[PDB]
Amino acid sequence: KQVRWCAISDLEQKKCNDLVGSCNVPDITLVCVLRSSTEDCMTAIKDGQADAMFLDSGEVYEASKDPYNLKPIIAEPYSSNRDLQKCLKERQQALAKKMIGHYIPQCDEKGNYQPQQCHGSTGHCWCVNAMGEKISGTNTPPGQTRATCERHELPKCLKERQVAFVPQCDEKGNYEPQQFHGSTGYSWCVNAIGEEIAGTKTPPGKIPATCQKHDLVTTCHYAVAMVKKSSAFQFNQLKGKRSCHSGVSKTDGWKALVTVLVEKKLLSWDGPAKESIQRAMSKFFSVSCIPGATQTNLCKQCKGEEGKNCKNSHDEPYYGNYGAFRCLKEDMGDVAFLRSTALSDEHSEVYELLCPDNTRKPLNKYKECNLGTVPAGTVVTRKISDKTEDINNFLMEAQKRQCKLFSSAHGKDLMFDDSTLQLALLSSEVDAFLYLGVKLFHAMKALTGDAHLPSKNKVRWCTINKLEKMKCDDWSAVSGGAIACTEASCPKGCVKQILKGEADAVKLEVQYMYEALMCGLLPAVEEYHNKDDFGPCKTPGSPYTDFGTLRAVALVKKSNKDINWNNIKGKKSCHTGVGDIAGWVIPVSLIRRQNDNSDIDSFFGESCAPGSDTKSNLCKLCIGDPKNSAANTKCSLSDKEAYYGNQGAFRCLVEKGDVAFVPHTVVFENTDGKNPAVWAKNLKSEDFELLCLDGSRAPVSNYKSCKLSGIPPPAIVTREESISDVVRIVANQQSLYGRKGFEKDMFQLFSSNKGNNLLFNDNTQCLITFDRQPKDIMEDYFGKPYYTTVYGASRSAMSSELISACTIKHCSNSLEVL
Ligand SMILES: NC1=N[C@@]23[C@@H](N1)[C@H](COC(=O)NCCCCCCNC(=O)c1ccc(C(=O)O)c(-c4c5ccc(=O)cc-5oc5cc(O)ccc45)c1)N=C(N)N2CCC3(O)O
Repeated sequence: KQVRWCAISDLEQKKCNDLVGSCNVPDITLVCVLRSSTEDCMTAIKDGQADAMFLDSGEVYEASKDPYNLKPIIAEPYSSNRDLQKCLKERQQALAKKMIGHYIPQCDEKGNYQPQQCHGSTGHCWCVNAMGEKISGTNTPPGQTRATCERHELPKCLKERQVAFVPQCDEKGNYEPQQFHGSTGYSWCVNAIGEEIAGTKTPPGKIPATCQKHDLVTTCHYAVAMVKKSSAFQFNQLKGKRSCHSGVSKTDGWKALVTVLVEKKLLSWDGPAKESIQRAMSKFFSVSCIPGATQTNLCKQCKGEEGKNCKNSHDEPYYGNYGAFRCLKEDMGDVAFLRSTALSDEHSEVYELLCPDNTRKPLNKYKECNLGTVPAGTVVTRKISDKTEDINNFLMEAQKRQCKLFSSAHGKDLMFDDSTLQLALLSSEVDAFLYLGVKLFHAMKALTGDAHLPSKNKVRWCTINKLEKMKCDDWSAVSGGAIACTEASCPKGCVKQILKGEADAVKLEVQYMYEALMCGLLPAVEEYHNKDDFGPCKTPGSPYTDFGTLRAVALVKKSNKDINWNNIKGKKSCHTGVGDIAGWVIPVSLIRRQNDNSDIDSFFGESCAPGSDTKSNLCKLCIGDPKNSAANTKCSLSDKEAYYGNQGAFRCLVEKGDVAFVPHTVVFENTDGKNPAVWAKNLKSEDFELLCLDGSRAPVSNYKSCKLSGIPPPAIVTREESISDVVRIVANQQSLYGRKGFEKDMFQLFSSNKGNNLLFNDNTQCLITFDRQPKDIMEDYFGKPYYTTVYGASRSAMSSELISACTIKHCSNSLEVL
């Protein structure tokens, strides 16, 4: 009902009051809370005095910690080579605007961009590629011969696959990060456009380099140092010069400059714990104006009146990018540190750029003459996110109603960056770490002084609940300084903690490994489940035969001799539940491979898969809880469904089903003599068979050959630099706390009075070290069957916020490179 925006200056207050007066959003009233600086506004948000503000990207990290605890919620989206169905989305966005006579993009029936795009209000037309980028020069006004538009959509990867080393592309035609040459055994990493990254080519038999994912994005901004052409100094002569800065906490005014200076060995500085950055900067420059600074000389060149001087606020006339430009223009500094948004061609006669290679270049060369790329600022609120919905609704309705959000007659860059075109809602999972990305988050953490000093003799294990926390505390009290404990809420949280340097290693099931392998984490050890061969556990190096890995199989009855793999369409099937690997991952992936229609909702007849749509075919004949008529527990992803789990799917097969997609074990767990006493009392394993991929049948004991696929073992993973430091300690803690260890009467690693299946699965025999083979990490872990079946041997099969945070953003002037 109400949204309070915090303004840091008088001009922002005027713009916010103008928006309150002019922008009319139904059921939401805007309120303008005035503060004197950016930090005061962050504090007012922390105290519940305000609701949301806009922060520079560099200010995000310090915003996620005491005494602020804020999180980014609303950010400007960028265009990339990963945007699928961009035309339909942009047309829907344009049609949602309460305005007449604007450009609504035109798509075809399939949903792609029509090669010719016209602006109906003006009559102008132009040509456009697959991503909607205007072909240069094709803009024609009405009454003039139109430019004939061609069809430019064939990506570079598929075009290089033709006329042919054969590159590997994904399902969308993008370059896979890892390229493997078939003629000569070589592996390397490539750019988002296919350019080979240096230092990644590896001969055969050698472990390939881990390739990182790349996304090609456009409309990037940079941190630049502007100077006047009348001056003559270069970059390595900034010592003792007068400097103008946009702000002490902004990337384009401080952080990028600090990074470049410390890498070029120009700034005499010890460390964040030994000396503050501001002291080294005060000793570096002579007199400067750096808004928000705490050293007097770094505030001498500012023009703010008494009580307004050197504040992170437009009350200081030298604050911001345009403030730093005015600082340079009025001859109070020799170099301004700002963002490429403040550049213009009207300044290309008096001003130029100061590049870190000790040369000067004109402004238009800012892509080759900068201090680094600057990510877009974001609208942040309290981490508890008690107002995110109202703020989002207000901003979205203000954008749809064409309110003056990103411009003002009172000034520039007020409330938001003027360069902003559109604000979108971020996923609730996005914190400062997910917003900045792994590398940039670690850079901010090291710059602020929170960089963890790694210890090569202590492993920080990450837990997912209080029971695992208790077991880990036992292990830490009994380990003698070798094991410490961190707490998280889920395995993905532990992966995030490891990527942030807050933890060291954690155990993950297979369904969590993909993202973990996408972010550069390597499997340190793996659980061994062979309960009949202790050989590999008693002495390392013993060649293991079976790792105890489960094998997904399609179990049928000997009675029905008409169910083969090539006629499972329309048959009644049973699943353990939506999400399970052997129950609803291997079979659905296989079916989606062979049947190009790709519709499991209509593939089977009346299948029973707990967790699907209660009205769909995947939820029929599921008897949910026999003696509970006061509730409707059909298709429940819990034990309230009698056909849930391995035993539940086996009962579904026994009672009403034809085939069950289950691990190979349940057949022996509910037949023979080892069986329950309800529906499997006189059942035998010799009355069932397994369906093989070639369309034949096999006995149940033939699961090592007649199987759908194999499941990789749960992997205990860590970072690369910690690999050699983890495994050792594991061994050191296994021979003491394993199943046949020296101190197994003090703590058993694979059992606990605190709970079942804590830290590791309680049926684990031991932890075998990962033998790194010279092939792809994804392949080496999953197995080429599993890889090619589930993820199609592609790094683009899944997309999440964590994967985006582990992706390099390759800037480019356009996506026209195809
Ligand atoms: N670094 C590393 N990696 C392994 C390994 N150590 C351990 C697991 O080792 C064990 O536990 N012992 C069992 C194997 C010991 C060797 C016995 C001879 N077997 C193979 O050499 C073999 C290995 C992997 C695969 C695979 O599936 O890719 C296949 C295999 C095929 C290869 C090409 C092809 O067209 C078809 C294939 O078809 C299959 C069909 C099947 O039906 C069943 C298996 C295959 C064959 N843990 C991991 N997480 N790893 C990750 C990947 C990995 O497996 O290499």
